[PDB]
Amino acid sequence: GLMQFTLPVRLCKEIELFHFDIGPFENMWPGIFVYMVHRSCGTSCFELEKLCRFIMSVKKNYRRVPYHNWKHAVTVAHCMYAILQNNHTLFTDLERKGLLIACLCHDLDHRGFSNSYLQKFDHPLAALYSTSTMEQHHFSQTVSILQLEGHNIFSTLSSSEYEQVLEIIRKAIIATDLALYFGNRKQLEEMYQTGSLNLNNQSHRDRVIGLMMTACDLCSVTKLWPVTKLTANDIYAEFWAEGDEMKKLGIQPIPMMDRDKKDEVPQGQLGFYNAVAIPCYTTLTQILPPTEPLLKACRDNLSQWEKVIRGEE
Ligand SMILES: Cc1nc(C)c2nc(CCc3nc(N4CCCC4)nn3C)nn2c1C
Ligand SMILES: [Mg+2]
Ligand SMILES: [Zn+2]
Repeated sequence: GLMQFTLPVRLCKEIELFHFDIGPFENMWPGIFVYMVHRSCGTSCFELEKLCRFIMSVKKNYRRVPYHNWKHAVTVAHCMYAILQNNHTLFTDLERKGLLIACLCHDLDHRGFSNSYLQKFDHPLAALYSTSTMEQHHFSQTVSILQLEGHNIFSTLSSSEYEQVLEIIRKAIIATDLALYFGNRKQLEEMYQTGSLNLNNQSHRDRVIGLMMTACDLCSVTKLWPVTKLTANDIYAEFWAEGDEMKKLGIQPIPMMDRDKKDEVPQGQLGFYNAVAIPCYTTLTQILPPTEPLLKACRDNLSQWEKVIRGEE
């Protein structure tokens, strides 16, 4: 009741910034997440006992893969926390509750392989879910954990509030399928520019929350250069293992996944920053101006990748 989570001073101040790194001490990540729910939502949003039991079951259903792991989950939630705290008055009580949970849960039981590899391997999940294969699985794992005894953090919601929060989480998690991002951003670009964009239109909120989910998901490109660069090593460690597996099925992987194109990594980052990251944070900054520090940070890491190509590192 009268129990606030607090953080040491450097974390208490830096967690409020977009570029915060949750650090290498795993055992502090649950408390960092609770701290963020408390300040973003309130000490009354969730019963502490249920929340803690929920957090630990979520942690236990993330696997020890190089990138799509528990650290990524808390990282993506911290970015959402930053967006929600800098746009306080734009979001409902249900959205605040639902979106940090969605971020923690958005990659549950990831195996380090893309939807494409699941479809080429012919994995059972690819028969159950023809599109956004892993993302329907992640939402499925979230509902499972919510239904374990002592884990219903939403137990105090009405029947219809419950259904609205699970529907926010489902759409938030689906939107993390980057195949969906391009069209979603295009539509938001056009609606913003013709001034049709309308935050009372629920289908418009849906798209804006979807672009926030892509922004939070890609936030490794918005960190200090040493964090960005070392995270890229984890990202490629998965993609190259996927490349190896593709070759094992008798298939040339795409260049992104072929460890024989290690030398081309700087140029692949440029493409990625130009085709995905920069457009993502641009459109987000237009729609929510106080998210601009993500665009500024993204542009700085693009310069760092340009510097790498030029031999300046
Ligand atoms: C946060 C984040 N999230 C995602 C999903 C992601 N994907 C990537 C790979 C980009 C990439 N590399 C290459 N190649 C490398 C050498 C040969 C081709 N092509 N492309 C497109 N970085 N990345 C980051 C940093
Ligand atoms: Mg994912
Ligand atoms: Zn993710």
